Amino acid sequence: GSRKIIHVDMDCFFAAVEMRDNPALRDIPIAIGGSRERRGVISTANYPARKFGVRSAMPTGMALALCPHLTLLPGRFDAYKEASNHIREIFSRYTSRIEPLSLDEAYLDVTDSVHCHGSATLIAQEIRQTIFNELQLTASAGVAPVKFLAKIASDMNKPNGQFVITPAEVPAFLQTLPLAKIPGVGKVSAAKLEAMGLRTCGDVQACDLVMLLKRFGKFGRILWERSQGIDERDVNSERLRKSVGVERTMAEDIHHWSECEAIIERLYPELERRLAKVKPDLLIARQGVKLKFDDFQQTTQEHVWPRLNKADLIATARKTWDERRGGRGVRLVGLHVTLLDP
DNA sequence: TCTTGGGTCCTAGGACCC
DNA sequence: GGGTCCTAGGACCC
Ligand SMILES: Nc1ncnc2c1ncn2[C@H]1C[C@H](O)[C@@H](COP(=O)(O)NP(=O)(O)OP(=O)(O)O)O1
Ligand SMILES: [Mg+2]
Ligand SMILES: [Mg+2]
Repeated sequence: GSRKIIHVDMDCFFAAVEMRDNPALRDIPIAIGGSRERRGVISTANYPARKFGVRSAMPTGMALALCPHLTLLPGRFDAYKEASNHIREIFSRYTSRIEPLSLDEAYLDVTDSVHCHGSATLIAQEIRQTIFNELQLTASAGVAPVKFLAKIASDMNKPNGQFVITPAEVPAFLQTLPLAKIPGVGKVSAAKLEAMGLRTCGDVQACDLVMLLKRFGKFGRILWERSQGIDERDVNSERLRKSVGVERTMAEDIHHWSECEAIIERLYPELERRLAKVKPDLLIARQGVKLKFDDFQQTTQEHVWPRLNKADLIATARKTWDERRGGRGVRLVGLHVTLLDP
C-alpha cells in the first residue's frame, strides 16, 4: 500500500519575489541578507549570484569578496507571507493533506486524490503551472512514495522542474545516494559516518542496526531505515508553533550591561507584538533569554513563567550577564518564550 | 569571509513522585 | 527504583 507523496518547493524564493516585483533585478546578481557592517549572512540569492558561489548562510563579507557587484536587499516579509498564503490556497484546491515546512515548501499526500486520473506527476505539473500563472513565480516538485525521497527529488530538477521516483526505481536510487542528502544529516553527522566508512545509503544497508543504535541512538534507527527507503511519517496538516523568540546581533560587540539593557528594551515590544498575534492574553508556559558571546558559545536561561513579563526578562538577563560571561564581548541578545501546551 | 533569525526535535541529569 | 517535569545545550532546517 504505497502513498503518492509530493514535495513542492519554490525556486530561490525570496529573490524570486524581489525580481518579480522589480524586473530590473532580473539578470544581475542579488541577494537578501543583512549588510556586511551589520554582521549579516545571506538569506538567499538568485542564480546570477549563485554562479559566483554565493550560498545561504554565507557571511555577507564573503558574498561580496566573491561577487563584488552583489546588490543586497533587506527583504520584505509581508511579500513572502502573501506569496506563501496564495501557494497554500493553491494546494488546498487539490488536497487537504498539506504539511507546510516553511513559507515556501509543503508536502502533499495525494494518494486519495481524484484530480488527474490519480497521476501524482500530472498533479505536481498542474500545481507548478497555476503557481506560475497567478504568482509569476516558479516552483519545483518531487514525487515519491515517502516524505524524504519526494524531498530529495524536488531538488533534482530545479529550477522550474520536477522529478518522479517510483517504488521500482527506489532501490537503484538509494544505492549511490550520499547519506548527507538525507534531511537530518548535516556536517557533523556526515563527518562521523564518513569517519567510519559510511558515505552512501548503499554502505548503511551493509550495516548492523545494533551497532547503529550503540553509537547514534534514535538517529541510527532513522539512518538505517532511510537507507532502506523506509519512511513511515504521515503528512499531518495539524502542526502548531510551539515557541517564539526574538534576537539581535550588534554591529559591534557590547561590553557594558547598560548597553545590553538598552537592547532588551528595544526587543520586548517586538516580542510582545508577535505573541499577541497568537495569544492576546499573553499567556505562556515559560519565558527566558539568550546570550551569545565573542567565543561564540551561546547560553540561555529559561524558566517556567505564566505571562510574558518585561522586568523578569531584564532580571534574568542581568543574572545571566553576571554569572556567565567573564569579560567576553557579547554579539547578540535575544528573548524567548514557550507556548502553552495545547 | 567571518560566521542571521526564525524555528524543530533529541539528549541528559537531577528533582520530584509513587 | 521507574517515570515525568525541569532546564541547558546542540544539531539541524529554511
Ligand atoms: N540559512 C538561512 N537563513 C535565513 N533565511 C533563509 C536561510 N535559508 C533559506 N532562507 C530563506 C530564504 C529562502 O529564499 C527561503 C526558502 O528556503 P530554500 O528553499 O532553502 N532556498 P531557496 O528557495 O531560496 O532556493 P532554492 O531555489 O534552492 O529553493 O528561506
Ligand atoms: Mg525553495
Ligand atoms: Mg525550501
